[PDB]
Amino acid sequence: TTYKLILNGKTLKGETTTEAVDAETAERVFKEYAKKNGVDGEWTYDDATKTFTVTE
Repeated sequence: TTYKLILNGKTLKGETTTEAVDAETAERVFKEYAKKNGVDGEWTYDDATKTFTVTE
């Protein structure tokens, strides 16, 4: 399933997607990506849109 990650902030702004079996797996990938790019913020997940939104 395709999951999306919306990054909103002063550190990095953008959107990336990942293919995973579930949201748990997708979240793992996205957390690794956010950390690698120096992003922290508050995370929200919306199941209806399979989207994670991170505010820095």
